[PDB]
Amino acid sequence: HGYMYIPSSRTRLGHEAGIDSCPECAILEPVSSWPDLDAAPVGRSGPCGYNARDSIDYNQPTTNWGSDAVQSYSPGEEIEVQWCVDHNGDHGGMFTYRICQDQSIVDKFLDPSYLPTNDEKQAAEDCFDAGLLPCTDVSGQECGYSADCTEGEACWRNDWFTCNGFEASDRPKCQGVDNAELNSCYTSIAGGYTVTKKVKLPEYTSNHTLISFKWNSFQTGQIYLSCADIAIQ
Ligand SMILES: *[C@@H]1O[C@H](CO)[C@@H](O)[C@H](O)[C@H]1NC(C)=O
Ligand SMILES: [Cl-]
Ligand SMILES: [Zn+2]
Ligand SMILES: [Zn+2]
Ligand SMILES: [Zn+2]
Ligand SMILES: [Zn+2]
Ligand SMILES: [Zn+2]
Ligand SMILES: [Zn+2]
Ligand SMILES: [Zn+2]
Ligand SMILES: [Zn+2]
Ligand SMILES: [Zn+2]
Ligand SMILES: [Zn+2]
Ligand SMILES: [Zn+2]
Ligand SMILES: [Zn+2]
Repeated sequence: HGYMYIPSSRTRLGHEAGIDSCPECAILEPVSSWPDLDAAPVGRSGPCGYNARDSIDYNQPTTNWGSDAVQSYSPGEEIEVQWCVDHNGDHGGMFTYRICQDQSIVDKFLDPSYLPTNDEKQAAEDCFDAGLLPCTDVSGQECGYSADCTEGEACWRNDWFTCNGFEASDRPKCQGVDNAELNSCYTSIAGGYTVTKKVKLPEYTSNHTLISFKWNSFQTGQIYLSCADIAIQ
């Protein structure tokens, strides 16, 4: 149970605008989330997520999200990205942020009068996967491997970020990465914990594009997707 928090995702704005009772509830399931991180089709969730609870498709803008960039950054700029995991839904696993560098695909997700098809959502996923923002692109950022994976397996990569293991120190799972206080960010079910990293933005410019957050659960056959509207100029 989780969603992207910084920069403010469509999921965050959705909650803050009164529309989304459970921002953390945008789940893709059932899927094989593990150990092949990119195998599972995104179906209806797409790169921005679909919230079954409130029946919100975030892949399309409304009056409350997706109208314009929430934040503007510079090409190649190193930025803070944060997601929020629920106290009762810390599934461990691995997460990544991506930018699709094909504007004609992303445009289909910036029009309030158009809902992208399942075909377009998958095309975008594929584009986003080409535009993954590796942990290791930020100099000085320590990029560990998953305690729930072994060398050679499809999950054994450190372009993606990893949560801590379950049986780990006294900093387990995704909460353990920041080891922040409860309610360091908002979730509706049991209160939230921040999970904070850095990414380096591409030398790719847009007045309006997306960062798509993807969390592949270890504990569960579930994926969590959010997107944030940004500019790189
Ligand atoms: C954004 O839009 C304005 C007006 O068209 C333009 O001057 C600016 O240079 C654009 N930057 C982009 C597309 O990155
Ligand atoms: Cl993926
Ligand atoms: Zn969950
Ligand atoms: Zn609130
Ligand atoms: Zn993918
Ligand atoms: Zn794969
Ligand atoms: Zn726009
Ligand atoms: Zn800046
Ligand atoms: Zn600039
Ligand atoms: Zn365009
Ligand atoms: Zn088609
Ligand atoms: Zn494909
Ligand atoms: Zn190191
Ligand atoms: Zn395994």
